[PDB]
Amino acid sequence: CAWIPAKPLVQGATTAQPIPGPVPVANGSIFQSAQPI
Amino acid sequence: CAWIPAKPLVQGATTAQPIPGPVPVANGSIFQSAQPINYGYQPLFEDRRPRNIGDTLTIVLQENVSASKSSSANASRDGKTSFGFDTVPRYLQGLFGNSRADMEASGGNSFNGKGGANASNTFSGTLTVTVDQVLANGNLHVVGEKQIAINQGTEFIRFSGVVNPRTISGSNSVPSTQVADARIEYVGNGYINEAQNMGWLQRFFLNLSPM
Amino acid sequence: TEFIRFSGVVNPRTISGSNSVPSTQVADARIEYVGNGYINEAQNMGWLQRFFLNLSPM
Amino acid sequence: TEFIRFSGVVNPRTISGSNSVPSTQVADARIEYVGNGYINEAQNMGWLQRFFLNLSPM
Amino acid sequence: CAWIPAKPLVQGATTAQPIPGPVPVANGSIFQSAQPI
Repeated sequence: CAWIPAKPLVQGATTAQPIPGPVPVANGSIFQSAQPI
Repeated sequence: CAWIPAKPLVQGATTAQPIPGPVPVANGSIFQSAQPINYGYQPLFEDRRPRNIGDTLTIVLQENVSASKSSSANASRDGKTSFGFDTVPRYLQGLFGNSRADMEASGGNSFNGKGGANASNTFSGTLTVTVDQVLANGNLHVVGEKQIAINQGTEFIRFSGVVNPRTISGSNSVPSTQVADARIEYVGNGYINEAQNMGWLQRFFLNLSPM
Repeated sequence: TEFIRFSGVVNPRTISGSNSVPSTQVADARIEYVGNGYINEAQNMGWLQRFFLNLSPM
Repeated sequence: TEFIRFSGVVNPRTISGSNSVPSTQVADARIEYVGNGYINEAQNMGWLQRFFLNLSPM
Repeated sequence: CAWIPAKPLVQGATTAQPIPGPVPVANGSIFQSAQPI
């Protein structure tokens, strides 16, 4: 009865790969902000 | 049964060979930096919070729920009646003589019902989760899993929810009661878990037996 | 279900600063405290007992 | 499942600074506290007992 | 008897997706207020 396939409570992926960030613009500044929310 | 090939919990290689470093450029400087990984604007006095997808956040699981209810009702009613003309006078022996009115009756009714229920649950632990979605209002959807294999089994602690960034403390930690859609799971496998499942026949009699 | 009913005549000068008046300052005080359900039905004498209470010689 | 229902008429000047008023300051107070499920079904008299409570002589 | 389908007490959805906010107007101000209630 413990061998019956079951759906977990937290479905899906339990990890997220950090997304690489945008390439800085060529404006002469060190501060570069990604697409602001 | 212990000779059956099995896949470990931490699959893959458990070691990494340091990669040799780039050959320094011939610019007349001692400081030489390998291909730099840029991470974007990082604040200096703002607390270390998860901001993007992939950032990690510590959840202090502390759940303590205890609900209860109880009720009762009762009723009772007792009655006795009696009349005895032990010595009937002669002028009244036609109305009360020969026990024509002598009576004795009794009655009783009782009822006592009661009921109640109670539920409780507790959880205490610490789990690091990862932000896998940033919502329109800035709230972070977080998911996480910890797997521990001790001796003869495997335990999985999974967590999921929505965390408001302003609830995260200075140590990048938030109690589990501040997560909106908290999904907390603590399961295991192996014969230790198989020993806590009711037998199919017992689990059928629990549902289909009359009493 | 329990019903608490009240009726009467209140003189305004007896009402305190908290808009309250004791029930002994109401002229035609009609106070009722009744209930229904089997709890109330258990406190009514049986018809035969209630008849013997009135018609039995002693 | 338990249901707690309330109804009545509240005078605004009785409401405290914390937006709260005791239930004894509500004019037509209708307070109900009921439940369902087998816990409630266990507190109802059996139909035959509820009939003998009303129709038995004593 | 526990397998009988039942309607929960809190029916409906138990979550709300934050709605994306209006696009700021081009008036030269940083303060932008959505349709005020």
